[PDB]
Amino acid sequence: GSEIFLASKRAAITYDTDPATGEPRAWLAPGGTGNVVAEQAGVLNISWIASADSEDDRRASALNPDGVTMELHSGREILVRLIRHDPAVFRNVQNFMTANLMWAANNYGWDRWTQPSFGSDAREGWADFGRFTRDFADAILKSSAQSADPVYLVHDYQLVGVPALLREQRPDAPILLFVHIPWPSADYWRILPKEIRTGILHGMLPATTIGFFADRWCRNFLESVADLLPDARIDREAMTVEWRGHRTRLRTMPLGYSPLTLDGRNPQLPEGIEEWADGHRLVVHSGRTDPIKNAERAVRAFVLAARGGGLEKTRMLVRMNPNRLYVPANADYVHRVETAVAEANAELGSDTVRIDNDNDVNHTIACFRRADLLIFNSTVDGQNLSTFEAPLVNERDADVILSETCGAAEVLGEYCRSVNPFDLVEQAEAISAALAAGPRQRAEAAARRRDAARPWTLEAWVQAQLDGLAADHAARTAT
Amino acid sequence: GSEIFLASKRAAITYDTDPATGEPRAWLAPGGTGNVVAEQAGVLNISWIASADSEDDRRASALNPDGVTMELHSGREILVRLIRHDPAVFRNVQNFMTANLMWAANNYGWDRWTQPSFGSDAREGWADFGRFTRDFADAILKSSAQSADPVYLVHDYQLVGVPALLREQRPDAPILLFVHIPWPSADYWRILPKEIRTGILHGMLPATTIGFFADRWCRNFLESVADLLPDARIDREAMTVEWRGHRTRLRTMPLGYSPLTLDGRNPQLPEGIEEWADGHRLVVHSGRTDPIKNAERAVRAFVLAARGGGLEKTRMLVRMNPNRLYVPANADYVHRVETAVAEANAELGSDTVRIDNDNDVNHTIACFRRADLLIFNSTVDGQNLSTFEAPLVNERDADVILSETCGAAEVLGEYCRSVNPFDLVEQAEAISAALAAGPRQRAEAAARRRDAARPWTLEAWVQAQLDGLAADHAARTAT
Repeated sequence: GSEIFLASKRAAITYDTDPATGEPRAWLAPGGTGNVVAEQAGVLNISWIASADSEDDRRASALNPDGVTMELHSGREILVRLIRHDPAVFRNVQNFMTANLMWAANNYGWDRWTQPSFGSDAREGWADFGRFTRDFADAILKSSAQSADPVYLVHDYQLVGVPALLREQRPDAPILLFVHIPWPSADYWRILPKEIRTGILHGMLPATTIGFFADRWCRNFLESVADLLPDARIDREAMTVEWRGHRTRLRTMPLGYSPLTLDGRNPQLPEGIEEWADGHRLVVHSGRTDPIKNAERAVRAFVLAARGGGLEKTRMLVRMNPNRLYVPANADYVHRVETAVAEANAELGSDTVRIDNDNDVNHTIACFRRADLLIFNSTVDGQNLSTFEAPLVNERDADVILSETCGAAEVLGEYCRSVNPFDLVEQAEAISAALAAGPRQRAEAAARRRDAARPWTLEAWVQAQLDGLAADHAARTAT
Repeated sequence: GSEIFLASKRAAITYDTDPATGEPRAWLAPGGTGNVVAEQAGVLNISWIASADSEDDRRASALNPDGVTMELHSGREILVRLIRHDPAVFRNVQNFMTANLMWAANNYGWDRWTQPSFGSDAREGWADFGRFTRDFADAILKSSAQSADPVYLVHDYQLVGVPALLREQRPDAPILLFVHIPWPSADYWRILPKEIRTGILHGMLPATTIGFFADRWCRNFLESVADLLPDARIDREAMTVEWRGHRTRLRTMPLGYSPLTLDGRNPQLPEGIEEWADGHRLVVHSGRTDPIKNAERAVRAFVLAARGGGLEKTRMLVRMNPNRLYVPANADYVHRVETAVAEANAELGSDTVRIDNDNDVNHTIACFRRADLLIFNSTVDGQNLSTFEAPLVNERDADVILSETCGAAEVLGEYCRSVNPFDLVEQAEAISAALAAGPRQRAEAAARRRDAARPWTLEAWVQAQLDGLAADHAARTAT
């Protein structure tokens, strides 16, 4: 029975009061990473360490400084420990991780010719990231102090520094790090200031295992190590690094969907959509308000298809989920999509293209169900879960257009229409071909697409992390 | 005695009239690539094929459709054949090679989030590039039709398509291709439309030898081949590709300077510069009007150094050589540098920083001589010859700040202050450290820097191309 210590940027807890008693209740959201790890066979117990990020989290951390045991179905439980960071330090780290800085680095946002220009803001942000990393590492070790053989699972890019700090005090422990975003080519990674570009690698490499959603991101990480650490040796075949007596294994562990979040339900469309869409084939683009989601280019590609004819009774819905609209890149992305939709309507006719904004999961699934064509054309994406979710719930045999730069394309690309997300002509040709295809062709393609998507569950991805780490840990011990 | 057939985008010929006779004269510029190849030992004869690009070139091509023998010193000669392309096709290809398209691809100009979006303009440009490539290939083969064992040397990015067309008709011939610009990481190269990104590789690979100024660019090329051509096998050690029965060798052949273009002379400063600079240490930044030259960030780094103190009697000259100012990226670069210089002067005091514009080589060398600190901080550069030229002519022991992303850094970086060109703080710290250094430290560093720079001549680089090709050709024949 492994004693598991999970760390992530957030443990999503719902705070409320009981409908009968009025008593405050605090309960873990179902489908959390910690929830799933707790159900696996070889797990004796589990703790979840994460940041306090709301006035309710701060209060729960201050009242239970060593963490709260929370119940789960089937009599299981998880000890949840939340960290109160220094508010200015935390706020500064949150800024550092947005498109203002590190989000642009891993997600390919800089032109090099005009951006970026690192100033003193970059140095202070890196200093705040070191303080934040120590906070986590202190908390994690403190939580596992009584444990003879703790197993460390570290999640999210914000925690890339933690493994070195863990390994410092726990030399023989299994430590997995999972990174949910892309890793950029070596020439791109090195845009970053020298202390950051080497400093993040030094934080990551002491892990037993480092996981990414795709092989490309593993390859790019390895190239960055070779380029920046003259001391290190990589092996592109075995997906390993040897550096300063640390051996590290790189693994690809794809993730598709949570069977819970779709489950069994039939939900309604957002207000006005069903009526607006009636009598028309519907192309749907869906994603958060982040420039990588690429809706601007999807609408321009739609207009180019339409100029070729055949789209007279076809409409397009751009579903956008508002997120971090305070980041100038994000507000600029909404502004640019708005401009394209306006220009599209003025050319092809009023109400051909509509934006619909919310963060309601139910509305998103209903839009995946209504769709006659689905477009997931991100400029880059660590994986993109929507590309597994939508075809799994759509019963219209909708084809899918998938960008070759999403981590999902490594698994689904052969079953979708794969495109270069920067090429409007190729994307327009793909939309027209998909709308011209027969009902039988689409039906047979959708069945194959679903069979390819179905195995990649949340529970399977967790099992892969534990299995992979156990094997890597045995290898690291024997070498 | 090899029969050499050189192809390049331009053979620089001077058209004028004789001061006594009034007779028209046309003569090859000294230091041309063709001039140097003609002086090498194992060369029986040479032809130079290139585009007509002036009303004078068109006239000379139409009058001598099979080319003109031009004399060179020591009784040698070169047959110069100029191609008249279709004017609209040529103009369209010239556009395609600028920052409007392919210059941005090899020189890292796109942010991915907002640019680029390839439309039908991109397809028509690729079609015009195919027509232009056939023109060259037709001309080259026609010129060498009577030659039993022709040796092909192909220069410049505009000619990357030619080798496949040559190899088609000349299976056993030695063919070298040299590319004078960077090759981008595989993820970046693939931004390009599928027909272009694979189509350029198919054009290049049939060469016997492919040369770049730096190892990094060879590595990046190889990664692009692996990523895009499933059929091909690369060997990162031997720097080879095997594809469809073609074996190709990749080589790094650095270039520093032409001893001719500096030679022996003492030239004057541009008007007003000597007087303005007197009584001040002078930091000089110099380069063409191209966003990769990075002057904006050099001026901002200068201001950041100055805020640290010690720069009270230090001034900065930004020498800019006007080039392709009609390309919006280039005019935008001048505009951005102007804005920085204006802001710098308003902060530190009137006339602290000055822009000086011209294309006079004599002025450039004099500015290299006057300099107390030299900055060559390009965002990327295929090599950057100025970083060899300036320290070789400077007699002030000026230190050099060199960007780690110039191809020159592979040869000179250990002898210069190497920086990340996106980091203003590191660059400011480098400028202050360089101005604070003692006269003895600077003197000893400049002597080592010159000794490292001196061997890399134009004639040596030519010899390396011929030697490398002869060895690769023997290897390709035996395999």
